[PDB]
Amino acid sequence: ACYCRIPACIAGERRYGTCIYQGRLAAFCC
Repeated sequence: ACYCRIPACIAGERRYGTCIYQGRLAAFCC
């Protein structure tokens, strides 16, 4: 699965983009 994360992706994931969710910017991580 992919995840919209704050503050960053976690080890074993890569950042592939950005989410906009709940008025906040999140890393798109898979």
